[PDB]
Amino acid sequence: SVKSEYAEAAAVGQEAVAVFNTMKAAFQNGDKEAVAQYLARLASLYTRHEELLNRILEKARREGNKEAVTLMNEFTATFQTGKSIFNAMVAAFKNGDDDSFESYLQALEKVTAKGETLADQIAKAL
Ligand SMILES: CCc1ccc(S(N)(=O)=O)cc1
Repeated sequence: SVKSEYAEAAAVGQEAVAVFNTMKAAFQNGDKEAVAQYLARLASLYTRHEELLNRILEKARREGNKEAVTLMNEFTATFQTGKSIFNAMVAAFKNGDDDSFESYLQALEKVTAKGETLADQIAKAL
């Protein structure tokens, strides 16, 4: 069902949360080789999560589930804010800018944390 597809998307989101926090620790410890590999893993995970979310929104649309479509539209916009900050973080890392990297890292945390309020409401609506 769309509901079980959302639970799979939720798990993939949780995987990125896990990899993010082991990356933040690696960044703080100065282990740039690790950070590079975690950033590649996160990019893949975010690409997969976006693809599961789009397929869930398209299916809720075909199903006429208006409340779910509203919530998923609001979520996909916030998800894009996260994506943009993530990509900026990656570029900060490429450029050797630890100041901006720290900034984007803290911002992505606040975007992702705020997002979970909606993420939890979508589960209950599908
Ligand atoms: C694209 C980054 C991202 C990943 C996950 C979320 S959330 N916590 O599911 O709203 C928000 C933003």
